[PDB]
Amino acid sequence: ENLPPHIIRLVYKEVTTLTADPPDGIKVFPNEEDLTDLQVTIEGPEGTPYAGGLFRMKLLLGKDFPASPPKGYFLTKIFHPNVGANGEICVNVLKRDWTAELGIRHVLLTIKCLLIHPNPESALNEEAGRLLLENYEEYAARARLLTEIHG
Amino acid sequence: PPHIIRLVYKEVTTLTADPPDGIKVFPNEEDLTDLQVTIEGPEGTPYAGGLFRMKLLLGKDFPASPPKGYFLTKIFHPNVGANGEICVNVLKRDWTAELGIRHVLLTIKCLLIHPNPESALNEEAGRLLLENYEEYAARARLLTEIHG
Ligand code: NA
Ligand code: NA
Ligand code: NA
Repeated sequence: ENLPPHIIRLVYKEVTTLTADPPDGIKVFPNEEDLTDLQVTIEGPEGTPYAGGLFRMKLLLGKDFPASPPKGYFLTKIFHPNVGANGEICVNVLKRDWTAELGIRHVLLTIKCLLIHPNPESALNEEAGRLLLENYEEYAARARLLTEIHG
Repeated sequence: PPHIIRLVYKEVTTLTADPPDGIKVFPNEEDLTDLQVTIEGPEGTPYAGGLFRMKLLLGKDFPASPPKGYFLTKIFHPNVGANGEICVNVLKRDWTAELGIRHVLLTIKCLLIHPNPESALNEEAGRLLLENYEEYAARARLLTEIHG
């Protein structure tokens, strides 16, 4: 696991809370064997090109969590300015205004909100970023089509 | 406007009974076309700890178009104009007439986390976010201290 013992206890508390009282459109599926590898699903919000899809993702809690944010991957394929070719979520997404008081609930809200409002100024998917900024309806069409297949 | 009154009533009932996290609605039966709301500034943003009062103005062409939104709490945010008006182009993105007040409110809450400076109504906040993020955040946090 490689987390300080009181951090493991805080993570256990938080994930157990998120299983019992999940945020809207988010589900967490903890594995008690390893709480640092967290499977999550986020519903694509209505009013976005991801509407109707279920987006599987993984959070990896590194040894410095929560001084540092976790790493996040989309396991569901997605056409999103801030999601790289291997599914990695752009590190500035979670680093911006990150403090050690933040946890998994914050990460998950930040990622869900990123589906509504990408940040194309820092696009890892340069094609998706350019389309969003320059021809929004074409970005949306491409993201919708991939959601139809993969979500 | 009759249709507006009918539509707002059903959704407002659900939003009062089962509000989204961080969001509260305060309907006034006298006029359901003008809807007062609060949104908690999310943690992990320059708005953290603030309570943001806002209102929606539902026009006669709702839900073909999104409602107009205003922040009533003063805010330093790329997508919020001098008079508190919330950028219409942002609320229009992927808008269709099956959408309602819940989507609008989630869209605005999530805009506090991820501004869209490419369409900044507040040119200074948009430029600072892109070119001097720490100054943007400092300015927004200081205003949240006073107004939130
Ligand atoms: Na939007
Ligand atoms: Na942010
Ligand atoms: Na953005």
